[PDB]
Amino acid sequence: KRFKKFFKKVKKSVKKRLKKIFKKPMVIGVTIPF
Repeated sequence: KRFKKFFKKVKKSVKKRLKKIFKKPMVIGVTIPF
């Protein structure tokens, strides 16, 4: 089980990707990248 360590790492990287998925008007605390 060596990939197990990678999973915990992906949580950090992917965490940034979700930022694009939570670009809805409902979410709070998000400013347009200008």
